[PDB]
Amino acid sequence: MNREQVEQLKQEYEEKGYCQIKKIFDFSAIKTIQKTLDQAKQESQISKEKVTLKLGGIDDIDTNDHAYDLVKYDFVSSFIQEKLALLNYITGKNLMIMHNALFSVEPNHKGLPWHVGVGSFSFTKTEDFGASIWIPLDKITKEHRGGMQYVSTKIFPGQFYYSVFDLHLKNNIKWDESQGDLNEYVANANTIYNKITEDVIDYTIKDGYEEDEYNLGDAFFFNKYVLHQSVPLKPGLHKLRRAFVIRLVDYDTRVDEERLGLFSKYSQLHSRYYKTLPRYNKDSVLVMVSRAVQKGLKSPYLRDIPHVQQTLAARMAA
Amino acid sequence: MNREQVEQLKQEYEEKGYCQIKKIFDFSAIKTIQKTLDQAKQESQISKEKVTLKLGGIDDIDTNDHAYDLVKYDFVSSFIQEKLALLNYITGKNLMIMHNALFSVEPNHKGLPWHVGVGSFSFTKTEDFGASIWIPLDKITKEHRGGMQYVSTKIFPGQFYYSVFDLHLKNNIKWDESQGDLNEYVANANTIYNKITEDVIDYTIKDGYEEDEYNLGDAFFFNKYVLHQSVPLKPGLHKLRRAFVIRLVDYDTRVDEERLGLFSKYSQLHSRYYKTLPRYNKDSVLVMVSRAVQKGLKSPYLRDIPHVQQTLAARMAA
Repeated sequence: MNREQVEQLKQEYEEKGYCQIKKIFDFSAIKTIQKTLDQAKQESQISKEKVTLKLGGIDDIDTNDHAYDLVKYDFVSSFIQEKLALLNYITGKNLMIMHNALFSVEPNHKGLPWHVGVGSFSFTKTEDFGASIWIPLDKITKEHRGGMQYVSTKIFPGQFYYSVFDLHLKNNIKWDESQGDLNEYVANANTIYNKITEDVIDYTIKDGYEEDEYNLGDAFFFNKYVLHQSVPLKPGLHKLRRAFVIRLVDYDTRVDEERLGLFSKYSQLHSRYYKTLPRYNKDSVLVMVSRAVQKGLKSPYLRDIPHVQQTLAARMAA
Repeated sequence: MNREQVEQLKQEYEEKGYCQIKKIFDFSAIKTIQKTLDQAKQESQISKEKVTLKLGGIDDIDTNDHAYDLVKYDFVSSFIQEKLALLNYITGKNLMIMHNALFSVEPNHKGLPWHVGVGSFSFTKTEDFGASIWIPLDKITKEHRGGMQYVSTKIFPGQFYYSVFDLHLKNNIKWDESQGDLNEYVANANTIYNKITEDVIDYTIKDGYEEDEYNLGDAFFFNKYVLHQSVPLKPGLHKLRRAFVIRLVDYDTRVDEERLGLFSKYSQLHSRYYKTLPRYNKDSVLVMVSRAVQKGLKSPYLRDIPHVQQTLAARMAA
């Protein structure tokens, strides 16, 4: 790339926790992602419950697509691996391709609410690394928006949010028949997580958030402590805007068996009360990890999980 | 000591982040602290503002005495240094005596509200070790209470509270004439800190807290992430109950110039608006550190501060 630009990118990420990377992918790569993911999407049937559980069962998720792991590590590596160098550099870490997600919003929808990566990186240790590449598959413009807003970790150091969240989850799990509707309980529980409302977030960050425009081929890179949300799409441009999102970890990122168990317990409890059937894409990262943990782990590191270890070369820089 | 007891202490601290240590001091030592501190207390004139600033300007501080560094490191060492070995063991750290405080409450006062050590260890980095010894100078009984309540870090991991507080502090410091009375600004500001009310704390911990009885000679030992508060003193026993508190760090604990700076800016802003004159006991640790930092630090480590370095042996285990 430019070299001077690659230096500004490193610099920015080091200050904010994130950076917009312009023209990192080519229109051919974008197109292949559009087709592959459209096809994948057409085959499976997917609910709003696993994206809801991930952000704490709060049920202010207003997206259209919220699909996890529609495509495998090998498809992703195919266009991502040649980029891991730039990212490893920008972050000074050693990045592994892990799981992914497809999100879409229709005009006049809230999409995702303010949040940090505590849902996305639930099965890993809070203090171990995590970052994401958000690839918009539909143009984000000044007049129609529908993009994202994001806040410098300088202004809002999201790491603390992970603890508040876990306290909230621990409370979810204390739910009872006697308590009434599960979702209503979870939503009016007087936890700390529940006091942190959009009014409070706004008061905390003021106008410190940023919101950029994106032509196809641009992407947004951000660590798991960046507070971010979807912005509503104004009508008259896209019937639907999609983003494909790649989750990355570090060579040394370890599994957090404890948070993992909390989620399973909450998920379990929820689907039992609501008679629902959570479906997970064979080769979902979450399922793979859950099993390595339920067998018992020989090591703390993700890299040493059988399947990850076998496919490791494809997941990391060349 | 017992040996089998010392293992139950180390064990308990490893789970809860604290432990009651029975009969760790002798009545003779207690009497010396009582006398020394009463003389020291009698000499100076002390206000409620520096303890109000230390818990974020929230003005729910209901103590009688709230005096920092009435006595120097050498007095403290004189009865503490022979104990550092037991603490060093329990915590697997290598402790340095630093600063101290004296708190007292009259009957039917709230004393200090739920808090962590974020005010007390303001000038040190969050992730660096901190702990305290709380020595009741007046008996704490089941019938009159007046002691403390404390929560296991397993139930309330208080490290997250440091960022929440820092966010609040940052807001404090954006205060403005146009905003009206500073203290009301700080207390009604829609920060996350202000959202965590006693109700929220109660909902969070439930009955997880503990509250022990204390004979003179007993002490309570806890790291800076343990949530704790004063319990009201029922009348008919003490006119006033005092506690002397010793603050400890690790050999490798570092200064945090950034928090230190926020604190001074808020302190300064406060004394300006209210026309007040903060007084600091000569050889206050806060002032000693503030000066090193203002001159510019050669090292991040507290131990490498010049006054600390010179007096380092008095501060650590034999």
